[PDB]
Amino acid sequence: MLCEIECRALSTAHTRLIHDFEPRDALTYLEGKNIFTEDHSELISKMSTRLERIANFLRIYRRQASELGPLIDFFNYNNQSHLADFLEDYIDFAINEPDLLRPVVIAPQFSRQMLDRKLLLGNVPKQMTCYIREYHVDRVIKKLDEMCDLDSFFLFLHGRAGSGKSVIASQALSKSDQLIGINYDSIVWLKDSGTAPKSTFDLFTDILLMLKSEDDLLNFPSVEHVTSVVLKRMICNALIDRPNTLFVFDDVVQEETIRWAQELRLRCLVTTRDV
Amino acid sequence: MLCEIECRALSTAHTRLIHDFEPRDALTYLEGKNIFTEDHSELISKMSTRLERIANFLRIYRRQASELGPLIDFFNYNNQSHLADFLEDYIDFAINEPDLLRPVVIAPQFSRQMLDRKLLLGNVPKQMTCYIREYHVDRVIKKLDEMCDLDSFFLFLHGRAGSGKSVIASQALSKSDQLIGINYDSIVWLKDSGTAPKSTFDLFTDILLMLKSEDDLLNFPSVEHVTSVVLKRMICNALIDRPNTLFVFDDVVQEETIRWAQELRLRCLVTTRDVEISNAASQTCEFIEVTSLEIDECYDFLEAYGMPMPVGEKEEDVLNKTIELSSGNPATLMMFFKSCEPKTFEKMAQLNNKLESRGLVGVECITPYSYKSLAMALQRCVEVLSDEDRSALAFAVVMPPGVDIPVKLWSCVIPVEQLDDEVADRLKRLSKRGALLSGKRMPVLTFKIDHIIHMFLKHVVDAQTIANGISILEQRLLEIETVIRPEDFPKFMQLHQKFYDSL
Amino acid sequence: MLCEIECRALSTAHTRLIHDFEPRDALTYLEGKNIFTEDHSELISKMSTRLERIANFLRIYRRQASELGPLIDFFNYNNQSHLADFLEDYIDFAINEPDLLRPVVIAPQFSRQMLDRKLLLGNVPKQMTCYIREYHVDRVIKKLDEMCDLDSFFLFLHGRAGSGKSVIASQALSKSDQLIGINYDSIVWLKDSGTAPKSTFDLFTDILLMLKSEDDLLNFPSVEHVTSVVLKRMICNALIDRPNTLFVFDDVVQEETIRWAQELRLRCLVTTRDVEISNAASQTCEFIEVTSLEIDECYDFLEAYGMPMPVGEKEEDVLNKTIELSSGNPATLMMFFKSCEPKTFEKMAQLNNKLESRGLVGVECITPYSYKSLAMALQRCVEVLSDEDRSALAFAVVMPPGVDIPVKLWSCVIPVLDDEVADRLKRLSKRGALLSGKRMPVLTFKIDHIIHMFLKHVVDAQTIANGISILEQRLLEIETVIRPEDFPKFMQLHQKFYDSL
Ligand SMILES: Nc1ncnc2c1ncn2[C@@H]1O[C@H](COP(=O)(O)OP(=O)(O)OP(=O)(O)O)[C@@H](O)[C@H]1O
Ligand SMILES: Nc1ncnc2c1ncn2[C@@H]1O[C@H](COP(=O)(O)OP(=O)(O)OP(=O)(O)O)[C@@H](O)[C@H]1O
Ligand SMILES: Nc1ncnc2c1ncn2[C@@H]1O[C@H](COP(=O)(O)OP(=O)(O)OP(=O)(O)O)[C@@H](O)[C@H]1O
Ligand SMILES: [Mg+2]
Ligand SMILES: [Mg+2]
Ligand SMILES: [Mg+2]
Repeated sequence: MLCEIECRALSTAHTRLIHDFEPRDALTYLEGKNIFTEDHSELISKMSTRLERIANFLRIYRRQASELGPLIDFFNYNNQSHLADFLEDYIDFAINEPDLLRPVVIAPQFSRQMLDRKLLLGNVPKQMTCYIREYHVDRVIKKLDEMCDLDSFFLFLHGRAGSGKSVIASQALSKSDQLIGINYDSIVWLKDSGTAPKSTFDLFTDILLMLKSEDDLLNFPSVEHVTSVVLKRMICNALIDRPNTLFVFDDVVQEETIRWAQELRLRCLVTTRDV
Repeated sequence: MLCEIECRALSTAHTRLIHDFEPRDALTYLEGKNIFTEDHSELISKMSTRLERIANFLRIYRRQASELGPLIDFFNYNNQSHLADFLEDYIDFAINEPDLLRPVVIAPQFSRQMLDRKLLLGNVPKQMTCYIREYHVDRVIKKLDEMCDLDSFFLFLHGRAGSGKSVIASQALSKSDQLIGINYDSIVWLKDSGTAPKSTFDLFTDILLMLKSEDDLLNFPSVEHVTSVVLKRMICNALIDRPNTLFVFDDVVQEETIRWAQELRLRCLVTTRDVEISNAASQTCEFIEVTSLEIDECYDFLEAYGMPMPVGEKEEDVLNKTIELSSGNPATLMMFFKSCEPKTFEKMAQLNNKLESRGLVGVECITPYSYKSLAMALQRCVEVLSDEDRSALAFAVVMPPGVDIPVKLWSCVIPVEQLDDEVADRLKRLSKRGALLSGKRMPVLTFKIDHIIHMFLKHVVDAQTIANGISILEQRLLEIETVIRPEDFPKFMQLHQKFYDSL
Repeated sequence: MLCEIECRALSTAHTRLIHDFEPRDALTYLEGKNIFTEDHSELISKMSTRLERIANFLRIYRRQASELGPLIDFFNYNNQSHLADFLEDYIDFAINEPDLLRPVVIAPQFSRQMLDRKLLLGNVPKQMTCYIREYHVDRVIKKLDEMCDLDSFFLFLHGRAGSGKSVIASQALSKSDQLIGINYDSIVWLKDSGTAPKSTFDLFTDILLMLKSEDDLLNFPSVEHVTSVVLKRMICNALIDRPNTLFVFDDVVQEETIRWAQELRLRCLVTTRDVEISNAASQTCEFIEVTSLEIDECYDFLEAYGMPMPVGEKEEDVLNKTIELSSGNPATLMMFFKSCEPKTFEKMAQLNNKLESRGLVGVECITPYSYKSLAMALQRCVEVLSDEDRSALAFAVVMPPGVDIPVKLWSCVIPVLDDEVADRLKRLSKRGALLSGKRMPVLTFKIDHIIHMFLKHVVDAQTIANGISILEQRLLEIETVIRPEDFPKFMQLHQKFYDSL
């Protein structure tokens, strides 16, 4: 197999590999340098359009070669050297230097991305604006940054009632552009307020659905009736597709919540009154 | 069908079969060498993602082939020989040269981030960090390593209640990188705590689902209604796709569990309080007892959680009072800390009092324990007790705790010819079953009740039955230090007048 | 059509027919030698990949040719002679010699195959290891080997309760590698224990599912509601895919089971306590009785489980007391060990007492047995008993155990020429082996101790004393030696073993 660098190259130089190229031209040269099979060449060789032969050549290729050699050593011979030169240039601006791009910005306006889009979908409330508690929103954000490294952790933003804890979580996830995108990929903000004994399970029913794709909210089953061991397994399942995901649990009253959060190895911001 | 070796290989070499491979490529070569069917290839050939075609190819394959030949003889032809070479290497470090498989072909792919994936999915709890019981977590891991070879086996991590067994399994499967990946492929950790007769079946309903693929949890049927013979057959079925899989059964109370585990030929770690559930298994049973925390370990545990270490002599004593009271007990010790508020040696001694005049309820607190106080736990240990044994225990209140005392001196308070060995038989069952007592063969057959196991009974038995047992003692009490009490001096239990007047 | 030899060749030489070959090359040569059709060549000739043209050439070919000639006579002409030579070599190492491979081993480690895999899926229990009854597990296996030839047959591994029958079936199918793989292809081991009339049908519901593929356990219908004629037809249907399949029916109580087993033409191992269920079958019935553990085997069994062997004379005696008491019995013996706590010859003798003054309940313990004590088992063996026979048994309390005693001496306590007594006492040993028949010197039976302290703490405390009096009445009116008819007037020899009531 290749990797992200070698596959990012076949993708970046894609506007070009469409204007002038042909997989039939390379099939003979690759059945040869030992990177194909007589079904492989059959599959890519009998394709009505070229974008088909190209998409199959780039799919099949990324699996077969130990490296990106026998494709630079081909655009050369095929009078398509303006191609093998671009790709060799790209492999060099990474092979000879240990520095690139980090998680940052090169397609700007995270203003609808990190803001709008991710906040809204994670059910984060519309941050307060006319006064901001400097000290606190800052210290929250700081201690969250320190932890994006951690595998699972609790942050307790605890206080008096109406003391203002929940508003600060709104602001701490709404000021920076780092917490969402840079430090954590997604946000899930759920209000608890559970008092009944069925509440600590019902909560995690609506997490599981905060997770599930826009598709298959239709298929949402009578999950209403299914054991705790299963909702839990069913969640940490659907939780693979969610790299670094933050959980705000606005208003926890029951420590059973907290026990579930720790069985589910979650990353949690927690507003509560009882510490 | 394949087996655990041939299926453990398809699983070990899985990080790889995902990066470069395709079941469509192999379908033609296998409809051919006679190992598939025209529905088989249909089922794996029309699948949107490849991880689907791969998981179906590896599921369908493990059932169909008499061996793992026609898949090495394919990665070769498909220019994916870096694959068929790895698998042929693995099949060779098993038949000819044994042992060498784990050091050589299994370890060079360990990854401290893959464990966590496997731990989480096997529902393993978040191992403890601020103090680790060296000795035990080590010895657990050791005896598990010795057995990955074995086909099915029971490991009994048995102890007192709140004695800390379950935490150690969290750590023993969380320290090394060997137990998961090297010695066993996957983990399934399920909490039992079953009391009903439907519980031993319900357990194995949630195993079966601990096994089943992320796919077809949707299709999960009303399996809720289906015989025991079928859930059992249905499991050992879906158990093929699981080469070397470990089972932690946190908190077994019923020996029916243990009988199912042995019909299902499972590999089991077992935390329990009652040790005799092992008599259900006619098999490789090996044991590790979680003892009361030694006096030195208690210090370590205290320091670890910011607890101030002594200086003055009547301060190391304030702390020997806590260690004596919570007769070396993880769970109640923890409840103590959470409740030691100011941290002072002073407020630490305040509590030492609260413990004598309120039993365990003086320090009951919100703790990582499912239980507010050790009394909520022991409740159960006492319900399960033989009706006759429930009686024996109930009277052992009126003893001296932390004192080694003769059988006859016990024959006096305990209910029931001329030989009262029957007392001893009950007292053994009594230490075997929640470790409520304490047996000690020579110099002379004597038992002993600790303090945690005492202030339990103090604030729990009928206020009357305490005083009735005391009188029932002062009767037999007459009729004709590192030293046990002699038979010339039983007439006077008065040595412990101190620890008797406080009733 | 070809056959297994000629098709095994096209398969063995397959790694090769993929590296260099082409069905287009042979189509013309075969449309010719009369072995194809102009659709055949169309079907194999228009195929994108070659593994397609090859798999269709080898599928289509195996059906069409009377033999494997016109394919050796082709790799020759096609410069692929290194192929037609390999296949002609293979056809010769079978045509010129009458010997090959048998059902055996050439892909080794049946240790997960025959063992693990087939045993587990047939729901066979985890064989015992720390002691093996040599004689028996061996004789079981032997008589099973003799029969893999047979089309359907019953093997009755019958004995006392807790006498150890089921464990031996675990071992007899777990020692060898022959019984599973060599003699029989698969195993189905099902526990019966059926008492209701719906039980003999419910059993066969779970056979049918022991048979059904891993696929379509999902499709399992409400088979719960469907006639007996259909479950039966539905089974012997799904039973085609199962060449030489063995059935262990652990614990049959009802002879209706046995009638179904014989309508379904099954091959059955059968553990049971009541032996007469075999009269239900008009057939090859062969039997193996699990006797009480001989005195020497008891020693072996004790040592095997860390039990201390005698020295002093009144210590081998302490141990002959246990062996006498648990009148040689696997299950109650095991309960003893689990309960022998300190291991001392002393605490061993403590228990020897507890047994006389509390019956089997003195040593009841958690054991690999489904039962706390042998009394929980025997319960059933007694319920099943003919209403009249339940009576006969109930009185045999008032006998001397471990004593060979005459029929007339029994005619005294038993309800009703009194041969009728003997008839009941036979039914009684046949049906749970509660008694013990012994033809000459004179027709005498005998009750063991385990089969006694059962009745001791179980029959009406009154009926014991009433039978004793009912005896002292008839007792008058006119060692390796049986009691003579000149001396029946005095059952007083056993005053010792009588005063203890
Ligand atoms: N800029 C602000 N910062 C903090 N609190 C504010 C601000 N503006 C208004 N508030 C008051 O706080 C209310 C919401 O309080 P908030 O939810 O922050 O407290 P809380 O800690 O969540 O209380 P709870 O104990 O109910 O969780 C607002 O609607 C208003 O009454
Ligand atoms: N190594 C440890 N570090 C910190 N706390 C511990 C440790 N061992 C035990 N405890 C205390 O005991 C509680 C859980 O005890 P644990 O579950 O380990 O005992 P247990 O033997 O499983 O009891 P049970 O058999 O009832 O499950 C924890 O909340 C903690 O308070
Ligand atoms: N190695 C052994 N061989 C024979 N019996 C044993 C052995 N070890 C233990 N036993 C005793 O036999 C018990 C199981 O008895 P078993 O099931 O063999 O008798 P059985 O003939 O099946 O009785 P049933 O009449 O109930 O069918 C064991 O759990 C134990 O009590
Ligand atoms: Mg709020
Ligand atoms: Mg626990
Ligand atoms: Mg049985």
